Amino acid sequence: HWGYGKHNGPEHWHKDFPIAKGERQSPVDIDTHTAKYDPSLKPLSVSYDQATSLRILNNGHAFNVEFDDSQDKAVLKGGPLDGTYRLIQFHFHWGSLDGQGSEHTVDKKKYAAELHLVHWNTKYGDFGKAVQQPDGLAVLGIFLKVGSAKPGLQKVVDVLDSIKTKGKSADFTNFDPRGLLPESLDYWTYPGSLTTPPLLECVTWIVLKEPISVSSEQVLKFRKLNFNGEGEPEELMVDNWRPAQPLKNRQIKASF
Ligand SMILES: C[C@H]1Cc2ccccc2N1NC(=O)c1ccc(Cl)c(S(N)(=O)=O)c1
Ligand SMILES: [Hg+2]
Ligand SMILES: [Zn+2]
Repeated sequence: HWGYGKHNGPEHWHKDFPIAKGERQSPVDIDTHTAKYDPSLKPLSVSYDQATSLRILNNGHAFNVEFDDSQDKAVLKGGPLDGTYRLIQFHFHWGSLDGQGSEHTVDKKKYAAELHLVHWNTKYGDFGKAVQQPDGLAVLGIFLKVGSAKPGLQKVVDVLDSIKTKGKSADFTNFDPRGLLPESLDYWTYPGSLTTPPLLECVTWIVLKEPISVSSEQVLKFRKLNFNGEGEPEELMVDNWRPAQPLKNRQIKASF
């Protein structure tokens, strides 16, 4: 099944998942000079005060912090979005080297990594029904750069030990995702897709302009994770990122 290697990577996904070549695929290059400041766009509202994390899983491509999403607690609304969207999970995409890893790029610039907080549209009942809808998901993309430690990431950094290999999960309660946000909520927005298979075209993307900084030691630990399961030849979880895809007529809008 799919991966990020020479024989199962992004260039191979289209065969099992035809939509890999579809009309609204992610990620894309954000051409900052072509993106249009949109005044019809209400301010963003990120409300993570009640967010209830349950666990962190190595899924064989990334690790997911998962959230209790059967009540309205950690919610995204405002900006490009109509109604409310509930936080289901967060995860990252990173490189082997500081010079790559982000999925979205900004005037062709690849950041060291990118965080996705994944939210689903409440009017659709649950995650599984939302991903059948064109406005089913909202993902908040946040860029990572290597510099100072991000304090609010360190609790994730240290549990990674427990979930080195594919399949492993660990209890991960009381994590506050607010720690992971930059100061400014300025963003770009476009209609797009999951960046992994099934690659469903159900996402409103909201990519924040201001990266967070993480430390070199922080990113390094990310890179100690494994693509293989326990007992297998060791493939190191690096370069788990899809490259930029064709914009295709679509317009990216700036919130600023
Ligand atoms: C392990 C698989 C299986 C699965 C099931 C439900 C939700 C996410 C999810 N997975 N992982 C993802 O990384 C994922 C899910 C949704 C999205 Cl919107 C994205 S992403 N990369 O467009 O932000 C990733
Ligand atoms: Hg969809
Ligand atoms: Zn992602």
